[PDB]
Amino acid sequence: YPVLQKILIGLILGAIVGLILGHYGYAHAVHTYVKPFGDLFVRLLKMLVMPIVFASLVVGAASISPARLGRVGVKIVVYYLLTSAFAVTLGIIMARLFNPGAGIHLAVGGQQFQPHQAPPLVHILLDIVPTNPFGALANGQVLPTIFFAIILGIAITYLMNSENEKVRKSAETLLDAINGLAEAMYKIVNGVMQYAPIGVFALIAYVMAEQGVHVVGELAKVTAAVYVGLTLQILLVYFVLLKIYGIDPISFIKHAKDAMLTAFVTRSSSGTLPVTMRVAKEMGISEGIYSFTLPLGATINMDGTALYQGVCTFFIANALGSHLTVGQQLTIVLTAVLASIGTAGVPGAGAIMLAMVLHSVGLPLTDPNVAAAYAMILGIDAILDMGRTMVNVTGDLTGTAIVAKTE
Amino acid sequence: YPVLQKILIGLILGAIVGLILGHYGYAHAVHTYVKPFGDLFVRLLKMLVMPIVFASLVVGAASISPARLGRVGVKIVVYYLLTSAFAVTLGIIMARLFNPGAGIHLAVGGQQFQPHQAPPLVHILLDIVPTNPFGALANGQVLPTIFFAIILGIAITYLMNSENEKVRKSAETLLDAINGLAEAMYKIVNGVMQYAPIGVFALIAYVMAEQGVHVVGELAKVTAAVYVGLTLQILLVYFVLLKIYGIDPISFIKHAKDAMLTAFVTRSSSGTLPVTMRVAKEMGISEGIYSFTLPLGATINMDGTALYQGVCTFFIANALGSHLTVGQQLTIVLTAVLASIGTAGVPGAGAIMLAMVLHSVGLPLTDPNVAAAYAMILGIDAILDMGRTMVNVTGDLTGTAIVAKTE
Amino acid sequence: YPVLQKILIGLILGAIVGLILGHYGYAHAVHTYVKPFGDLFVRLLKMLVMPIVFASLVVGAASISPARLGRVGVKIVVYYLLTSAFAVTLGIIMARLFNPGAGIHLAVGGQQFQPHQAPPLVHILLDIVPTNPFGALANGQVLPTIFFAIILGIAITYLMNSENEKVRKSAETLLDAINGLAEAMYKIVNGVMQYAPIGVFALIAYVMAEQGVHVVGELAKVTAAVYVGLTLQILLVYFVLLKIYGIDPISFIKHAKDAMLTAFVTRSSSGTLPVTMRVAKEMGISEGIYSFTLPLGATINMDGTALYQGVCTFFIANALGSHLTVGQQLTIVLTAVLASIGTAGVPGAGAIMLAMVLHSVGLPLTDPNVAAAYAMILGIDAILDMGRTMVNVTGDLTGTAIVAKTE
Ligand SMILES: N[C@H](C(=O)O)[C@H](OCc1ccccc1)C(=O)O
Ligand SMILES: N[C@H](C(=O)O)[C@H](OCc1ccccc1)C(=O)O
Ligand SMILES: N[C@H](C(=O)O)[C@H](OCc1ccccc1)C(=O)O
Repeated sequence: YPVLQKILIGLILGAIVGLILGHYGYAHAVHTYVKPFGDLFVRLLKMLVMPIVFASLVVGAASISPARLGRVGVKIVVYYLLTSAFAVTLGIIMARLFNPGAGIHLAVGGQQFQPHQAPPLVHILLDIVPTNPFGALANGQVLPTIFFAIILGIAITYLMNSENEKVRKSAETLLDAINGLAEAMYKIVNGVMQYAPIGVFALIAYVMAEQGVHVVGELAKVTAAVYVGLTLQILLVYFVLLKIYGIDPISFIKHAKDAMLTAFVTRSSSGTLPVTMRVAKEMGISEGIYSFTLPLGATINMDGTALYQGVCTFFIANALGSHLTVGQQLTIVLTAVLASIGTAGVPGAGAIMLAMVLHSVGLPLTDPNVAAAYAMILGIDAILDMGRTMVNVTGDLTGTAIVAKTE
Repeated sequence: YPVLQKILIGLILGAIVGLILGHYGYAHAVHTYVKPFGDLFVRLLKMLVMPIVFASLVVGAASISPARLGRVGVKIVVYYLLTSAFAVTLGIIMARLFNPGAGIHLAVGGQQFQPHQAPPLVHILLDIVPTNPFGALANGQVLPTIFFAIILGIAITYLMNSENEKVRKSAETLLDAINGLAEAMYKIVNGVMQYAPIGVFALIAYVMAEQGVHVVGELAKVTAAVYVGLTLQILLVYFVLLKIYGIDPISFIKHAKDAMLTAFVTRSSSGTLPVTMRVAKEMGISEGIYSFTLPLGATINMDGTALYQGVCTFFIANALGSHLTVGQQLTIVLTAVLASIGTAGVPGAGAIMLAMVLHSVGLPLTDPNVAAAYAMILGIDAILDMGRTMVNVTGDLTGTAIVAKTE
Repeated sequence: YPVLQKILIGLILGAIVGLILGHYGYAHAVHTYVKPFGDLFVRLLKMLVMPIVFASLVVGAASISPARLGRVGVKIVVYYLLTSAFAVTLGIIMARLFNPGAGIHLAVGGQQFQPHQAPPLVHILLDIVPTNPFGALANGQVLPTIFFAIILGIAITYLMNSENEKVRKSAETLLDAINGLAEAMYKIVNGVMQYAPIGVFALIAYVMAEQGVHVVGELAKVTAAVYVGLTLQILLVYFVLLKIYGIDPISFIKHAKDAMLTAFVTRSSSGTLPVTMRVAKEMGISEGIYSFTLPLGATINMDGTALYQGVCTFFIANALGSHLTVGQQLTIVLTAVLASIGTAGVPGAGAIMLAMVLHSVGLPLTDPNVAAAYAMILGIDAILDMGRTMVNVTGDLTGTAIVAKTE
């Protein structure tokens, strides 16, 4: 079987056969038939995310405790914050280049219930230190898991340096077992990726059926302004920073191919952690960097979302007719990067970041005009999700590759 | 101590001392006193179910991946479906041989709230793939655990055949650790089984006290119609299929003794998984079969239940006086087997399988007449439960032994 | 760094800097600035409790199954019950010595909703057997964890004495891995303790700011009675039971220093289990004993709390001016120890014990006279909490040290 080129065969063939069933009216025929097979690929990928993160990090933290992780962390965080600053500013620039929401229309009535406010920042940061590390594992919670795997990984290094060889014996057993699990999930990530072409096919067969035949109108200018923005993010920020650190862009892209396409159809950043990690091991990076930077990046580094929040804020302010302060769009840029940090763990964050970025400008989702305009964006949001998720994993790999060269 | 005949001693003694306290009115004195000792034995048994299943299946998947597990799995499923088909039809045949519900009385008022409808089949089948496999373990969920153990066990076998002997070194360590846990619970099961005769005593001391002195009247005909059906299930379908597959029935029965009797007093098919599994290993069956077919069978193969649903539907339709379609009791048979698959994981399925098999014939529990008659069955439901749970586990062992001979 | 004296340098400075901020109004400034650092420390400790308890007890159940554990447990329980009986009677004796509640004022009408009643005893005991051992781990549940670790450890020992060396091979592998984790958590308890000085400083900085400057008046007589009582507990019961058992009290206090001081600033018996456990290991005691008698003591042996319940009953009855039965304060003492067994696992028990000790005397929290007095105590409750939690862990160490010398 061709494989990995079979995904692309299923991608193009699906996107057309869904789009054809979309304009013909069979959107909810696809939902009750084709979709479950596309979900199956997502479920199987998600299955691996917890073991592969915990395992490959305890193993990963056999690596110079402070000088690595500490400086790796500091660099990857400084990378993440600056790329997200670019992402939003390019989204603003693209929404001034285009004009999404030219028509001051939009009928008013039937709208948002306003997402719950982000928890106090102190109670977000204090929460990266888990209280029951079995608990964190037992339900999602990547951030407390990252903390625990590093603190266990550093301890088990300090254990294998013990002058007692019952201590250095038992510590070696545990680490190997945990490494067993690590390697096991990477073997299943090859299995789950064999089903990908059936899953990929069935995923865009639904997105193009339910939201594709709705991409026309003023919303076409949104989808274009976002996607051109996302393309320019890839070329202007990723390729340039990749070149300026001496790692070949196309050799990077050839390796990233698997992780990119699963992120594009899964529309889950943390969901495609197993594929983005395997693609980083397959890329030659050590587990001391990638086992840490990738899951952290699937939680803080949202470049595609930060760009989408650029153009979405403008859209709504254009749908109402707000002047957007001839000078103070630097507030939309500031609280878009501050959103990612102050939302960190808190689940369903994509809706609550945009909520506080829209409130930052002065367009709360509570005023029925702002909300009716946001409602029209949500008619084509799965289309925009694909492109923005795909950039959310690119930044992860790109930052991981830069930290790999520096450290 | 005599032991394993100590169970039979406590059973006969307990059932008499329960039944004697039953007709003397001290049913709630047994609830508040004898009962907890019966609960302890169930608690301790349940305790081992999660580790023993997960452990002995990762270990269990050290066995030719496709040709075994696949064909094992296909056979056992084809077995399960056809045994469930016989069971319901034998229940129909036993309900036409007897006449449960001769009196068209039953006073109306005070009945069911109608159980929750079974989740859409695609969100039951997709649910067999877990998302957080640690979470699967964290709270019950035998089905997604089975899927993960097997997917881990296939991964850990492919890992051991690697040309790198750091990867095989770490694979072996993990497998053996997991196998430590496997053997651990099996050694515990021997202990918990030493408490069995006290637990056994205290359980039928309750069931006969609370529902025993209630088994008189038209309900005696039901209990006789179900139990003669359960006896004939073992004799006509198990002892025939066992013999026709070249394994001695009595040699099988002698080995099944422990598993049979705890299932009869626990009334939990998954609850007596460690005893049915220990009895399978002690039977000499390999972990490549029994470690997969037994926890699957405590979730799909409910022959005793499917048989009970035959006579229960007939009881309600005779209480009302419905004709039961002179020909179309095939619809009762059909939806009984399709209840087992379409319920799978979903908790409290015993009521929801019967809710839809009754709805299939045309007797909804929403109708105050149907539900008034169904309320009378529940007054002797734990009497019926013992017999049906005991046949639920037999077929799991019977199927396991048939697959062992075949594969 | 000086260390373990840098804790003391922070405690004194923090107690004065909180107290100074308190009588100057800036209590709620300290809550929103200093307090988080104090929390970080407590979160970090609580993080270890669940692995450290489970691990160092499967490993700790490498030791003569019955003769040890059985007799160990039966000693430590009889120990626990007698020390808790002393504590409450030293509470009554210190409350008759002082007179907390001279003034029969207290204005009425702003009071307690009455804490949920303690679950029936049989469902407390039956609940010490967990039903899903992974469950118990995944969420708190120190008692059922204890029961699983001990039943695992007994089984893994019997497993290691098998004439087959595939079973003995795997059991040894499992045990080392579990011990890998055991060791690892201790290595971490050294790191988490390096943060203690800052954590300690920020913790009394709070309690002295929010409840310090409220310690004046008739509540001063309370605080004094309790603390004098708790001091007289340590001198008269621990140092006397230590001496009489042949373990130098001051050498014991040199060793207990770390666990004593964190229990005082954390106010969490079970939260400082890691510091109490490493200080038992570093004391030279065996995992056979300490690994079982320490968590079981952070769940039954609240000496300092049962002392408080003595003087609190008196204060409330003094506030109302009840005679406290010229004789029947024995019923306070009796139900005070029963409270500890009869509350076991059941969370929030602290209040739910005081509830029933007060109801025992005959002053339910529901009488808005009793309740208006009880809410006055709660004003200086964190101040009393420190002193009593530190006496709650001392008894756990003291018992373990007595049982070590005996067994
Ligand atoms: N679907 C996107 C992704 O997974 O990258 C993402 O939605 C999910 C999400 C993931 C992480 C944090 C917040 C929200 C987004 O659109 O921002
Ligand atoms: N007690 C029986 C068993 O566990 O086999 C069974 O109850 C539980 C159950 C198990 C599986 C599916 C439905 C219901 C029944 O009463 O039919
Ligand atoms: N601080 C005490 C302790 O942890 O020992 C304790 O407070 C916490 C607690 C512990 C156990 C049950 C309920 C509440 C008490 O005052 O009884």
